[PDB]
Amino acid sequence: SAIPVHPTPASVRLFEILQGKYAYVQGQTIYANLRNPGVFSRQVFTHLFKRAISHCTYDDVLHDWNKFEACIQKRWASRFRESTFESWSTTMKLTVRDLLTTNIYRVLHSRSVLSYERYVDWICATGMVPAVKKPITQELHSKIKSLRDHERTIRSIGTELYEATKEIIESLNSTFIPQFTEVTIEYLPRSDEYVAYYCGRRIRLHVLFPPAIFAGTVTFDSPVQRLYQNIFMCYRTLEHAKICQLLNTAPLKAIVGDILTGSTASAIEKLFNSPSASLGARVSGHNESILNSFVSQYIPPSREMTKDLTELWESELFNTFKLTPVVRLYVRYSSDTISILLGPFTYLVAELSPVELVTDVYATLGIVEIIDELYRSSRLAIYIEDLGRK
Amino acid sequence: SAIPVHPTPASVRLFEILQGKYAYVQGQTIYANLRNPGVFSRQVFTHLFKRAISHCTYDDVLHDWNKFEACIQKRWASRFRESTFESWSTTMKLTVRDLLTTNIYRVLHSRSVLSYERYVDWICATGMVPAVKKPITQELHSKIKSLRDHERTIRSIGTELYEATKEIIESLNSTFIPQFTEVTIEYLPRSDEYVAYYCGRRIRLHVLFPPAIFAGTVTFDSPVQRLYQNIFMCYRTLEHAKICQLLNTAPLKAIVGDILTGSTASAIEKLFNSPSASLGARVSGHNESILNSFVSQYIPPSREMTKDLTELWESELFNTFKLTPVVRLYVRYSSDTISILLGPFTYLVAELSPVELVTDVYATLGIVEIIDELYRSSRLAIYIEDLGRK
Amino acid sequence: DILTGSTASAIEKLFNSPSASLGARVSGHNESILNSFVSQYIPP
Repeated sequence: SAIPVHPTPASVRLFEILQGKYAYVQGQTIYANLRNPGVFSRQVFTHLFKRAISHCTYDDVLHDWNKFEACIQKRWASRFRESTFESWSTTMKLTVRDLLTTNIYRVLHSRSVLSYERYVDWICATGMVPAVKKPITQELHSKIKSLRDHERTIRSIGTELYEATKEIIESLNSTFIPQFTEVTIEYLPRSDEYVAYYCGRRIRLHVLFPPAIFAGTVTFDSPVQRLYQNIFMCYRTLEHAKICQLLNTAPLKAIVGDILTGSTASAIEKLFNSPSASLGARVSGHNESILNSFVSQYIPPSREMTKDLTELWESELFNTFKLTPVVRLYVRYSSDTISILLGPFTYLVAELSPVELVTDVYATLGIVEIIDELYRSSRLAIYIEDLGRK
Repeated sequence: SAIPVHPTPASVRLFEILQGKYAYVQGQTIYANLRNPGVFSRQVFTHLFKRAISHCTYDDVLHDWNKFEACIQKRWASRFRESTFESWSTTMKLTVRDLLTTNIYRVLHSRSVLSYERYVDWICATGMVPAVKKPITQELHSKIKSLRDHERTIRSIGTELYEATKEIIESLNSTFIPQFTEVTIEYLPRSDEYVAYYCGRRIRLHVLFPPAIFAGTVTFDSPVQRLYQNIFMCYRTLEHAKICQLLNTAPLKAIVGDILTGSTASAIEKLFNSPSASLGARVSGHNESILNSFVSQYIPPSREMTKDLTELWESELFNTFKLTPVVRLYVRYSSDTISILLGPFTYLVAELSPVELVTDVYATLGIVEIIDELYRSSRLAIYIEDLGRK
Repeated sequence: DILTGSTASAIEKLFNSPSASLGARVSGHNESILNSFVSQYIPP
């Protein structure tokens, strides 16, 4: 009256292939390229930054420029203004850049419970994602006070940033994805749905590509499910090649009825006497007689299979996710893989309603130009140019 | 008096070939490139956006520019206007861009019942499409209220967007395409038509390429139906190659009448004694005698077949759908595949009467320039230029 | 069970099947063979 899905041997083997146990080949090492936390943290960095600079207005900047110019002029005529302005501008830019990033980094690289890497291992090789709601403890609640630790245009930004970082913490520390064991998924024929059990308790479960069930089996809609059949035809011949090599090693055959770095004169006297120096085969049912016999060596070709799997992996992962190589030197996210892999994670699993998705160009640049670009098209930037041209 | 079509073994095998069970080759991994949801969601994004900006008029923009310029001038002579205008313009552009996309994305990436991917699996390998009408529940009806949660030119856009997103939701959540099982298709000779049964009930069924029936069989008009004959001639020789390799493995033959990572000195002593070290063949009807005998090894060529299927797949899918590669690096939709695969889905299956089809250029660009282009040729854009040149 | 198998039972199964030899008989119950040959030809 209920058929099991996840704790099945086929599924666990499908999971172990991802760790690398059966036939690891030079093509599979692209999987660890869309698995880095990476891009995710490049998205958060953009929401906190933006928000902050969105607070300044046309009043405080005007008043502060008034005060600063007044002070410098009080210190000690068509060139004076143009000479003093280009210092104030750069000073403001660098003070903002020094204020924000050192606080953002601590929030990024600290400990968290929600792990992006345990999300991809569920999409590939299964198709569906379990989740668990967790209560926010006070041991992280006390960290908010530690997080709490003349120009007004800086005085506001601090508070808005303090408030923006408030919600993201309580959101990042409230969902837990049990990695591989102790989670059970099951199918119910009557009123057909899918259920999930975590240490004897019903929890959430999101389905993205329903596995077809033809009353005998289960088959997922997963990039690994398709390659499951070639990988084993390769791993079962790597194991036969070796059986063929360990039999064509005796120097002479018949039909009957301390070494790597050694002394090279004792090694030989040792090997010439071992029982690994001949081979004796007997074929007789105690009454039969042999009528002919032959000999030859055959060694299956095991070095071309592993040259095919490389292209197979590279193509099956370049198509299904739309990764674009640059020239091969560097492989990176493209505006399509962003959507497919971060839609159902930002808006569906995590309750990160205000966060957008990251632009395709902000996903492969360095930070030095990301800071510049974000500072360029922000409301603070366009007021200073208005101030410059009187 | 009625001949069955779908639950037939031939058909189910034709369906399983698409999942990858018989001979998966490097060419087949183009099929998963026209199967992504992808382009479909790039179409919706264009109808909601456009509609919204279509609402503004020549009145509100004029009055709001009046108010804004009045305020800024009240703050504190041929350069003043030209200096203040280029700030208002960009401010309006970015506020619109920040308003619309964050609401569109939530509607796009949320849950829905109508699945584009279960449409292609019906076109290819069968030719016809079943469908089921579903009632719109109230659990999504309550989500419309959650969806409900100074310049007038923003105040209108919000309402028109709220109304545009209204109909698309109730349209997207009202059609269900049963994937593979529990749907039965049948042919009636008298008054010849095609009928569909879903858990004991007649439903819709759309035919796009009628299968020819020559009174013995059924044959669909499907790209997989043609390749059905080569795929099996290949998969039935991959299985014979292996039978030939597992017989040419004994080191010596006659005619009668813990290993991969081991100790390399115990492995040998184990293998030299196993019954896998010889081969004994007997050919005698208890009274016959052998008159001659020979020996040789033949291993069928199984590495060139799978080099032919690759080109066969690539061509059979490049021609039948008109996909254009860019240089191979990237494969993408072309103005012809758009028509052939999204006509009968937007206007025939789904009742999406107002939606157009997507332009061939808006289907391979990123979002950063799509937003720009859509904002360029819209009625709002052409009023601001009119305002600029007095 | 052959393509993805145990490679130690597959062999013990194949070595005993009747697909391991070939026996040809050419005699009209009274004829005798005078010579014989062997070769493989695979059409292009």
